[PDB]
Amino acid sequence: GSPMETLITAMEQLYTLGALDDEGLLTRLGRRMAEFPLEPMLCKMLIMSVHLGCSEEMLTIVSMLSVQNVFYRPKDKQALADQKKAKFHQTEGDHLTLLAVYNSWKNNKFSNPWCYENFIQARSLRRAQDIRKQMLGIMDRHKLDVVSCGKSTVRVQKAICSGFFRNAAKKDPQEGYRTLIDQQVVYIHPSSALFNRQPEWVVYHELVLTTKEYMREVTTIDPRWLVEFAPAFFKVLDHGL
Amino acid sequence: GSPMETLITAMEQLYTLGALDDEGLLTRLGRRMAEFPLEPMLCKMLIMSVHLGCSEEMLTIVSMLSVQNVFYRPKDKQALADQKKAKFHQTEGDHLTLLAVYNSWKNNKFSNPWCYENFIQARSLRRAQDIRKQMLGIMDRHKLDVVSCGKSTVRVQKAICSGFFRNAAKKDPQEGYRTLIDQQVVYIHPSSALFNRQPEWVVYHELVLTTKEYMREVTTIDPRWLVEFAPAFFKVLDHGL
Ligand SMILES: [Br-]
Ligand SMILES: [Br-]
Ligand SMILES: [Br-]
Ligand SMILES: [Br-]
Ligand SMILES: [Br-]
Ligand SMILES: [Br-]
Repeated sequence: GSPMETLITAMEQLYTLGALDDEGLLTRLGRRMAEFPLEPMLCKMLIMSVHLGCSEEMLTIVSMLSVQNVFYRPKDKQALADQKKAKFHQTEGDHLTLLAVYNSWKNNKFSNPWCYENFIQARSLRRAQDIRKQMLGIMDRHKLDVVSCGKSTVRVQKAICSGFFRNAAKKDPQEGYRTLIDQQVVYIHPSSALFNRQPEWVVYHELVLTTKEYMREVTTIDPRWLVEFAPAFFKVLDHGL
Repeated sequence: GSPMETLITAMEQLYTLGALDDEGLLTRLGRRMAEFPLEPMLCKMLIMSVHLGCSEEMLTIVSMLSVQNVFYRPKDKQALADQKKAKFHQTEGDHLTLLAVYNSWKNNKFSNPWCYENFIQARSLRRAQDIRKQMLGIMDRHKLDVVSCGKSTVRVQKAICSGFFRNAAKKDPQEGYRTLIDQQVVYIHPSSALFNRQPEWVVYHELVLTTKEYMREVTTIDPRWLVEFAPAFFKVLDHGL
């Protein structure tokens, strides 16, 4: 709400992400993050994916998160659109579902008819593709290794967690989820890949208030990853686990 | 042009202003600055005006800088509008001219007819007045002393310099001014109180490119003040004086 306030908040975020050290200087991680034109949590998870051996997947995920409407859901074809979407649904959640969508598009030869059949916006995937190429070019310039996790997608989940631990939520016994940061009651959106399999712990990309305070893009986590990637930030009960 | 880049730049600014120490922690100055909803250079000069004994004037100046069109200049009354404006012109420049305008408005009983006579936008002064009251309320909450410099307006110039040293410019022998920060050729606007008395050294509020790269709101400085208020930032030849 004021230049100084938001600057201080952003500085604190950088420290917790590992971008700044105890003396407030940029770390190697911070320097690398700074080369990308993304918001800091996205930069963090991209760099970490290099260390976690899943930068091939993360480049795609980051690009998919940077575009708007990937799926469309016509009023008269809702069950069909949901059926086609659910085929992409991954058990680990929304980020890996976005990866699945992009990879399928690629494997089906970047086909507009295929996008139409599956209720996917071809224009959004094309923009995602452009962004990915840009991000890959930055990776290559600064010798940041691009590798795939293959079937070991737990490494993708961990990388997301290393960036978005601040957005951790634990399932509430009575209703929805409670955020760890300030105990806000939040919910998994009906469109989420996790809506019918709501796990104990998640991180979310962002919060959006519509019908309820909804989490947008949720990924399943192990609570121990919070301590692994943000050991100063969490207490084995700051915020309890 | 990217979240990380602009954040790093803003952090560097805070350090040079004295808002952050060598370990990147908020100083007493930084903590005080953070209570105001202004851009950091404005916050700096407001806090410093407390130490320099001119916070009465600075509250007014900061409020006047926070509003849009104070003077108006009708096409058919240009010489008259300029004549009425020049009556407010202070030898030290634009910031002290803004102070003179507000104080005269007050001394003439906040009169709309008076504003009309002098080609001043009454609505802009009213908004400036509202902002001043808000800023004064923040000063009072945190026990930041409000005092006047009286006739010793050099203290106002020094306070401006302590905040805006980054925007220092030295007069170029051949044409206009050269900024100290990156040697950009810049000019005093025809509307400035300093246009017909262009001094050796100035600081400016901002740069605006119109007909030329124009400095907007210039105040005369002594180059020694740059060393006084930013001793690590300037060389007695970083940037030469
Ligand atoms: Br690193
Ligand atoms: Br983000
Ligand atoms: Br888009
Ligand atoms: Br102070
Ligand atoms: Br400013
Ligand atoms: Br205004």
